[PDB]
Amino acid sequence: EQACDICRLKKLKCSKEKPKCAKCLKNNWECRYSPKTKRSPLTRAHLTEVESRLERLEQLFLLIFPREDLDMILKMDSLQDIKALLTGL
Amino acid sequence: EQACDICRLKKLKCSKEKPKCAKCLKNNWECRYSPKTKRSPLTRAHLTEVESRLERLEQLFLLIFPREDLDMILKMDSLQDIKALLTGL
DNA sequence: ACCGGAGGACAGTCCTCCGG
DNA sequence: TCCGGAGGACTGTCCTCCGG
Ligand SMILES: [Zn+2]
Ligand SMILES: [Zn+2]
Ligand SMILES: [Zn+2]
Ligand SMILES: [Zn+2]
Repeated sequence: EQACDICRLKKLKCSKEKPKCAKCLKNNWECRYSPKTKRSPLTRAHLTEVESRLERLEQLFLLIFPREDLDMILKMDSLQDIKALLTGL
Repeated sequence: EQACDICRLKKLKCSKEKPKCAKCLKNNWECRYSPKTKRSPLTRAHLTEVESRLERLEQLFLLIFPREDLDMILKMDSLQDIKALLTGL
């Protein structure tokens, strides 16, 4: 089943043979089969672990700071910004 | 297709007839077909939105509580109590 | 009666690779 | 060449209701 890295990236049929394969072989490229990427399980128990801890950190957050701040953090991607937020106390 | 509240809790086969079904007519029972109860979507995109929020709060709380059992706190249910606690900031 | 879990239709993923 | 998105095997859900 697994297509080689390059065929994946390019989205063309892979011959998939061993070691290399038609277009990496032909075209002159180093053909690889990368490991599947580890992702979190998409189960319902796990979505619920995570929604319900996020909820409880939100509940605790609100005893400490205003709701308007909740909404800012819940969007920040930068670690300086998450820290500065906290520094304006 | 939908089974009745009761056949649902008792786990027996439901006749499904409306308004009152098999048993619920028999045992002269309060027969409800309660509406289809919502869950949040199990999709990858939504698992991931929620995991990004949780990470950001998780990070914000590493700085509020650099010292431990945040989990102790996360389990409490009382608002006064939690706030009595935190005022040991 | 009661309820753990089998059974199965279905929701939605997460791959490959076709074709504009 | 290139990538949107179709195709479709599959993972895991989430019902019902069997039979112990
Ligand atoms: Zn290939
Ligand atoms: Zn290759
Ligand atoms: Zn019924
Ligand atoms: Zn009924």
